[PDB]
Amino acid sequence: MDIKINDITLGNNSPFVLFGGINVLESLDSTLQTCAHYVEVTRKLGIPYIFKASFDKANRSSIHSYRGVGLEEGLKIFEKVKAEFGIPVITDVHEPHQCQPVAEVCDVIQLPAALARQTDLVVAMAKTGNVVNIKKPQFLSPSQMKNIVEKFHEAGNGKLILCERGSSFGYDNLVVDMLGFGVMKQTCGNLPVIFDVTHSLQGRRAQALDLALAGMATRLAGLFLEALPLHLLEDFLIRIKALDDLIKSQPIL
Amino acid sequence: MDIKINDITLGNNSPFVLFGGINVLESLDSTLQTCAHYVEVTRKLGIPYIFKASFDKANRSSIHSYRGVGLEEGLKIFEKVKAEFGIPVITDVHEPHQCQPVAEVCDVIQLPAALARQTDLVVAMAKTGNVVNIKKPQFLSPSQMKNIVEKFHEAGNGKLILCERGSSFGYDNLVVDMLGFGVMKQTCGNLPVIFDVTHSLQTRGRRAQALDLALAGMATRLAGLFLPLHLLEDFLIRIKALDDLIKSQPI
Amino acid sequence: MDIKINDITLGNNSPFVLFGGINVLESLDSTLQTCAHYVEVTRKLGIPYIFKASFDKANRSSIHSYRGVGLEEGLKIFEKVKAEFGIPVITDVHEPHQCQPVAEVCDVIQLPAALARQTDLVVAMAKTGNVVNIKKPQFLSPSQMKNIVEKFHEAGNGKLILCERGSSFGYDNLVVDMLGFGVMKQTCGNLPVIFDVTHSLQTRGRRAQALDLALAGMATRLAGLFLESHPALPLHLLEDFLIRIKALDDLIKSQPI
Amino acid sequence: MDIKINDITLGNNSPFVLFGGINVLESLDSTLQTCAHYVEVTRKLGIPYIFKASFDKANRSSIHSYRGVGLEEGLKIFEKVKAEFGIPVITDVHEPHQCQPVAEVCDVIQLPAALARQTDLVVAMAKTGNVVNIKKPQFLSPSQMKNIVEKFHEAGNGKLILCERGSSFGYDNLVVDMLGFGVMKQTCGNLPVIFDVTHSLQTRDASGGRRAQALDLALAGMATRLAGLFLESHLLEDFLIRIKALDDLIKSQPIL
Ligand SMILES: [Cl-]
Ligand SMILES: [Cl-]
Ligand code: NA
Repeated sequence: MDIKINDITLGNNSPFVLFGGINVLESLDSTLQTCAHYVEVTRKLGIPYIFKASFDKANRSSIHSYRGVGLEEGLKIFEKVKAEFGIPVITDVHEPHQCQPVAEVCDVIQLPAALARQTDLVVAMAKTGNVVNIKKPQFLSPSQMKNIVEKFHEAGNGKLILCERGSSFGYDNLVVDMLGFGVMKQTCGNLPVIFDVTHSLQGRRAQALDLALAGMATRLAGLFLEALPLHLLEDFLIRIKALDDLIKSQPIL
Repeated sequence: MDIKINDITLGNNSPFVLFGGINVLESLDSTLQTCAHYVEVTRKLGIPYIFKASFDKANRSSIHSYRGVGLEEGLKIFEKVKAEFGIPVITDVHEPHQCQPVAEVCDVIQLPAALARQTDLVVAMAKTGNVVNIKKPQFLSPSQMKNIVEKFHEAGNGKLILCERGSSFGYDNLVVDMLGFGVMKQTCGNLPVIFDVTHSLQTRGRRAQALDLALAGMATRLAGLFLPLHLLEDFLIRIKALDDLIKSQPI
Repeated sequence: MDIKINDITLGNNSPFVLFGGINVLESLDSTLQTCAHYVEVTRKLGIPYIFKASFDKANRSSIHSYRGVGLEEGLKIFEKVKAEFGIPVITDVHEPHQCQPVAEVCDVIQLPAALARQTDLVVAMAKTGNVVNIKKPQFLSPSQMKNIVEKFHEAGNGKLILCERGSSFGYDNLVVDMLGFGVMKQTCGNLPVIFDVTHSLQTRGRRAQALDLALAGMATRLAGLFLESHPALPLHLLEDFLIRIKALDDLIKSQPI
Repeated sequence: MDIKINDITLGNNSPFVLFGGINVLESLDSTLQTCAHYVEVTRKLGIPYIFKASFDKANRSSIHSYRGVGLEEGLKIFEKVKAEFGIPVITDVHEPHQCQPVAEVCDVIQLPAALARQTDLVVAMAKTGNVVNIKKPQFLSPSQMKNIVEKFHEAGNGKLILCERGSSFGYDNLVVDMLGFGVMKQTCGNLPVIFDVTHSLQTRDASGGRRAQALDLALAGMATRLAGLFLESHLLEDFLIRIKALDDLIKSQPIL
């Protein structure tokens, strides 16, 4: 099943979509600069692009680390990105009360991995009718994603994306199970599946590339990143696009 | 470091405290009845006891499933338990705004494992000044518990309990690492460590298993245990025998 | 570092080599038939090929379970394969005393995963001077592979291939860490690394799975692929499967590191 | 099911048996000296004791690490340990042809974890009729131990001990699943189960150090009611006092 996000088609048999941007929204000028760079590079390569950032980082390394600009300013910055570049945007939500005001600006809203089984948040997100990105917790198997999907469906929303972020592997390490993509496709109605390569990785550039190419080889709707340096983005995306283009060009069976 | 909860001393070198009760609060009468049974059994064995229940089930089977009595009715039930039995109580909280009104009634407030890194909830719980039970997520190593402890300390609360619930082991399965208890004691200032044997097993009759696992964990020297046939009694008799032996040996 | 196996160049930046064949040697006719099919398919696709089979099942669930042809009969079958097709062959060895007579016939000899730390077998394999395929145990991390490599080097043999077969993941399940390939390459002198996709899946239709997993691994830039098929992928699907692996391998190998 | 090893009863309901000694046999005098220390400490505490060592250690971390005095001298040293102290002994075998001559002298023979599914070794060990200690591989679940047991039974030997060593847990680390003991007991006819605490720990890093760890882990395993404790290469006495306290408590109580 494909999902339309403005003029983008997102789907497991469609050209990959890049979801990228910054960690925490901290100012208008810096956000617009970064977004501009992603926009120019993805336009040059013909890669569909959705800008990502958090306005309210709920899990901070220390209490008093800056959470971001907050809801009211964060949504203004997202409106300005949409106005200036004409692209969709994505951001996470942490409380039921945030769902409506965030959904009425942001094209995709995201269920954080830690909150993925919090029924009240699922229902509130569902009721927006927006496109939803579900972050797979690292302790949840791919066959348990169906239960989360089922709850969204019960609440009346089937515009769901599944986002792989790796699985707990002993202490501290994560491993990405390349077979979990297919399990999620088979058990969840072939909803779009995207791969968060960044938060799957605890030099690092050779690693992120190897992992991103391996996951995209399995036929995915998109790639989700934060840890990549901005100027090397083009070389990186050239390689992902080469592989995606090859894979998607071949029939499934 | 010991923590006093009314007349109970909770600590890794003190007689173990049992934290037990029911999953979700459903009614006053059922709750009082269940509590009464725990109270009678723990009193006759001489085991300190804290009653546990949730007022709200945050992860439901269907969007349509009983959520439990809710905050307002849940707190009235807890007030009734405290009045009738004179024991401390423990419950979990899911949102920052709930922390203050819950902490007015409940002796121990509990940080759910899924929410253990949600900074706002941590701060709001810390600011109550109450005793806090931190549920260790199954994807977090024991050496990371110090980072949660550090946050509570910055927010001005050091009355923390660490609660082992098992570690992810492949898909849909847990294992308890018996060495994690000592790692948490060493790296977190010897705060009380308790063992949630029940959640540690939900992925695996089951009575032999819970006993084996509880005895094994309590052999490592812990502050507490978190969970016609008299099954609770027979179980606690054996835990207390081991706990008493282990606590009588020098460190 | 590349390794030459007759006319084949095996290396992490060379076109991938297929190591394939059957699980256990059962009959001479059935072996020649299966091999003939692998040979015809790989030749048409321009994929270098090494024929694989075991002459003995060492590890079966029952003491009476069928174990195969045995050493003496197995080596006569391997000689026949080499004579008829002119290709290299690969087989596993289980005891030190077998290494020399097996190495006299088989181009590549294979250290089973369960025996990978058995020092007497390592030393006897190393002393043959043959190319060795090391099966990475499922309990060994990729950074510990260097310790096995070090032992072969200590015993005077550096013609070593590292073969990924998946990692233990809870009870009775495996996961393939796509990053372990690059860890092996960096820590083991960039020796050829190959992927045994088949054993990596035996704990999990299955054709879609093997393809996804094989593609994902080969995306990381590997010297080869190691698999089984039965009359295990069905033998008839081999061509379509390899067409896809080769398309990806060719794309990946054409990009610079 | 209990197993008699001379005058020792090994069983999940019997006082625990200690299996310990040295890593590799090097010389008669040094072996006797070490064994004499284990013997004096275990006699003083009333703990049954089986001396362990390798004569040809086949899995050492270097190819030139000493494997031991070898089969002929190793067995002579074992005979002397038996004659001098009157205790049973245990050693590991890695090749089929070694099983018979080893079993002439060593009371218990041990199947290395890595070789546990190697059918030819299993059969050759079974055929000795001796007591066998099966080391559980770290990549094998406790419910797969029944398949190893079945093969020994098929080959005509039921005097089997199951030895826990931990399970793979991510890369490098091992974790001991305290529920695996009960699974092995339920599925394998309640054969004796012993715990190799040492192996279970060597992958683990660093007020306590490794001694506090080995003690915590040993006590946790013995709390599940086990036939014995198995150690690898004044502290032994203090350690055994604490294990014995717990073992005595646990074994004094009925199962159910
Ligand atoms: Cl994110
Ligand atoms: Cl193989
Ligand atoms: Na919207």
